[PDB]
Amino acid sequence: KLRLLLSNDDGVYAKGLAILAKTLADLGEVDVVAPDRNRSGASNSLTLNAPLHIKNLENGMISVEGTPTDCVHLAITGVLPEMPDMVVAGINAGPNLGDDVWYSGTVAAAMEGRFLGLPALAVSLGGELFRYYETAAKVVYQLIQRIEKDPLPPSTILNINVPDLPYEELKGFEVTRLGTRHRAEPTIRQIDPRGHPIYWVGAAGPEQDSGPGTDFFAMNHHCVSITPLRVDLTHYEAFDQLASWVKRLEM
Amino acid sequence: KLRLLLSNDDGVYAKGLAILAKTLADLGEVDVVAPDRNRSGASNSLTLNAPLHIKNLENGMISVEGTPTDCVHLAITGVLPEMPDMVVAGINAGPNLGDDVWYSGTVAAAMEGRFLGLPALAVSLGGELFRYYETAAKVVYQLIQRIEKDPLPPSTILNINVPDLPYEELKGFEVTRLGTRHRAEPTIRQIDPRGHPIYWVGAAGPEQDSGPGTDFFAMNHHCVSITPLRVDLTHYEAFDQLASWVKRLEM
Repeated sequence: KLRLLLSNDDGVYAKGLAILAKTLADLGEVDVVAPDRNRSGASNSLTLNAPLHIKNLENGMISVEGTPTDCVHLAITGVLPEMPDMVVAGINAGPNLGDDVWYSGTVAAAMEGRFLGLPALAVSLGGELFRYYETAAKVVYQLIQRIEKDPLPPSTILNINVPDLPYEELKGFEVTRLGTRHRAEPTIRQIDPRGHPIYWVGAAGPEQDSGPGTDFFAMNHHCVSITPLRVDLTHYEAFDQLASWVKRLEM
Repeated sequence: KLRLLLSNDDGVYAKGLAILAKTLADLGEVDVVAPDRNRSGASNSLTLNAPLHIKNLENGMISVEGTPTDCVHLAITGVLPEMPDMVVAGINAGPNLGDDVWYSGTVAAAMEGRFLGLPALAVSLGGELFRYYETAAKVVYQLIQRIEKDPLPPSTILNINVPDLPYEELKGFEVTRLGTRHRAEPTIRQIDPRGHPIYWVGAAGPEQDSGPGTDFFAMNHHCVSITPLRVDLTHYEAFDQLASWVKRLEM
C-alpha cells in the first residue's frame, strides 16, 4: 500500500503542499491533514484547552483549525480511517536550518510521525522566492522510493532543505549537522494607538557555525541538506558530572 | 546578588508559580514573567506574527499575552533591565515525563533559558491533585542553593519532576533519562452547540519504557527525577549510516 500522511505549517491551501501531494500521489495513498491557515513558529505546540474543528475539502484534503502537530497527532489517533505508514511535512515556504528547526511547525509535524513504522520527512524550500517547488517534490519522491528498497532505522526523522533551483542545477545530496546562529536580536518595543506598549520578538541572529558540514553551508552551496534529528532529548554526555553532583546532595 | 527569572505555562495566576516565587525570593532577586492564560501544550512556540502586550500586575508579576517561550525570550532580550543568572520554570500542575517534554510549555521556557547561554530548571509536580507545591518549592530551593556552591556545567538544563508528597516522604534524588509513552489516547469527537464536529486531543498514553533509569521509574518510586536535556538536535550517531544510505540513493 504505502499510505502517506502529508501536513505543513503554511496552511492547507499553500502551493508547497499541493505540489508535494500531487507528486507523491504516484507513490501511494496520500492523505493530507493540514492547518487552515499559516502557523509559523508553532513548533510542536498542541491545542489542549479547546477542541478543534475539522473540515473535509472538495479536493480531498482535510483542513484543521489547529497546529501542525495537532494535525498529525489527530490524524494518527482516530481522525483518519486508516493508519498512515509515514509522515511527510512540507514543502515549506522557506528554509528550516540550524537553530530555526527548534521553532519550526514543519519539523514538528514530521517529529510527530516518529510513532509510525517508517521514517518521517520534513521538507523545506530555501530562499524567499520559492520558484521550484517541483524540485523539492522530486527530491522527496526519490527519497521515498529508496526508503522502500533500503530501510532506515525506525524513528528516523529527516530534516530536508532543498535549494530553490532547477533539479539539474543541484550540486548533490549532503548529510549535515544543524548550524548555529549568534544571539537573537533584541525585542522591539513600540507604542500602540492607545498608548499601550507592545513588544515584538526580534529577528534571529546572524549565522554563526555555518561552515562545511552544516546545513547552512550545504544550502549556501546549492546542495540538498539532510539532517537526522534526535528523538531522545536526554543529554547522556552530562550524566557523569550531574550524577556525581546528585550523589553529593545526599547531604 | 543572584538573579532568577521565573516563568510557567499554567499562567500568571497559577498556585505553582506563586509558591515557587515566594520560596525563591529568599535566595535572590526574582523577576516573574508569565503567560496571562493557561498555555499547556505550548511547546516552544513563539509569537512571530504579532507584537505582544505585556502588563505589570499589582503583586509585581509581569503578565504576557503570549506563550511561555515568548515570556522567557522577551525577558532576556530587552524587557528586563538585567540578564537573569538562571531561568526557573514551574511549578507545573502535572508531570512532564518522557515524551511530554516535546509539548511542554514549562520545559520550553527553561530551554529558551539555555540556548541563549543561561542555566535553567523546569519543575513539575506529579499526579493530578497537587497537594504539595511546597515540596517542589523546597526541592528547587535546595538545588539552587547547592548550584551556587557546587556548580554544574554552565550549559545545563534540568527537567525536574517532584512526587506529590510531604517533603519527609521523598526517597531521594535520582539522575534519569527520558522514558517513553505508549501511543496517545484516541481523539475525542464531539458536536459543538451549532452542530459542527469538534475534536479534542486525547490524553497522553500509558508509560512504555518505564524501567530502572527512567524518569517514570524514579517518580513511581517516590524519588525526585532529574534529567539533563540537550541543546543539539543533530543525531550524530546516525550520520555514518545515513551518509552511506544517501550514497546508495545516488547510485
